[PDB]
Amino acid sequence: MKEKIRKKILLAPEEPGVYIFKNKGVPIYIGKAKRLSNRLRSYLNPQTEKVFRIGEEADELETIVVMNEREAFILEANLIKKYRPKYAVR
Ligand SMILES: [Mn+2]
Ligand SMILES: [Mn+2]
Ligand SMILES: [Mn+2]
Repeated sequence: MKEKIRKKILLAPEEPGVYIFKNKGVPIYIGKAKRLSNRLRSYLNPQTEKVFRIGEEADELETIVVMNEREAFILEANLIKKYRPKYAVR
């Protein structure tokens, strides 16, 4: 995983949000979190091959802090529909 992505993961706040792993400007995975910190840190110790892939293929990680879990739910759904990320279940 790119050092800058590890750094961003370790700096992520204990706040609700949506996260987007990207490669060459294209989202490859979009997820939500009740706490960005907790969820993103799970990528550092990959529990599945897909999680390993997402973290190795990405060249960028974007995070969006949201108002609350309801916003996270709908923002995530909308972004997945918009971008159809390669690692999103279809
Ligand atoms: Mn999700
Ligand atoms: Mn960007
Ligand atoms: Mn709420």
